[PDB]
Amino acid sequence: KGSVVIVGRINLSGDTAYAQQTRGAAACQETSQTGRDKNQVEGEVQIVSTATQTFLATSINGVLWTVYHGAGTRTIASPKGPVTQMYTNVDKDLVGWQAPQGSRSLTPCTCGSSDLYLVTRHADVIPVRRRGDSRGSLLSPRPISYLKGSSGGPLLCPAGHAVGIFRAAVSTRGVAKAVDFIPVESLETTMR
Ligand SMILES: C=C[C@@H]1C[C@]1(NC(=O)[C@@H]1C[C@@H](Oc2ncc(OC)c3ccc(Cl)cc23)CN1C(=O)[C@@H](NC(=O)OC(C)(C)C)C(C)(C)C)C(=O)NS(=O)(=O)C1CC1
Ligand SMILES: [Cl-]
Ligand SMILES: [Zn+2]
Repeated sequence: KGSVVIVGRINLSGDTAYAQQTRGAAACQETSQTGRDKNQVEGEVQIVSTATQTFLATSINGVLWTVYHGAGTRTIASPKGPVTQMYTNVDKDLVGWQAPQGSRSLTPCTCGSSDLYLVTRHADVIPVRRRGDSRGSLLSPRPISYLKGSSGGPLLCPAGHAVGIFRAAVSTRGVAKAVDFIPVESLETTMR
């Protein structure tokens, strides 16, 4: 069992969101096994990988957060070797490590906005209407396949603050009409 490896990143700053791949699937074996990753981290959102699966991780308040169902209890690879998890909550599906040096963190939202935006692993930014503490509705339904690999990514408010971490798709016969997320307030409670 190896470390989670950063294989890309998503930029949310400036005027244009974009994805950049920094490491190929072939291969992350050495980095996985050793937990030593030479690459200097950038950006707010990391594209991360285990042996055969990819997902996202988001820096908020100096902690790099992701989903347990992706990371498990794994360390994350870094230039100084494997980094042990700071936070682990299986009930919430939540993992956090100390944010990598050179990372930019998002600020938790206190706007109270109903209009949210989900950032996918391809750096698509899709509108979500908030509908409860941990739920939002997609304005356009999407096959679940479209959202697979985007867990751990941010839901943002219009000003680009973090509102939550994408956890699960609300699936009706293989089609997502809504998304379930870990709200930033819940991240705060975990940090208590
Ligand atoms: C389609 C894209 C969705 C965003 C995505 N997440 C999913 O697949 C999640 C995983 C799983 O949920 C949970 N696991 C473990 C938990 O704890 C450890 C949970 C604790 C609390 C809650 Cl809430 C959920 C938990 C089931 N699930 C669904 O989304 C499921 N939906 C779901 O369960 O919906 C309800 C929550 C509303 C029931 C289903 C599979 C049916 C869509 C993804 O992309 N993953 S991934 O590919 O990146 C993978 C990391 C590599
Ligand atoms: Cl890397
Ligand atoms: Zn806000």
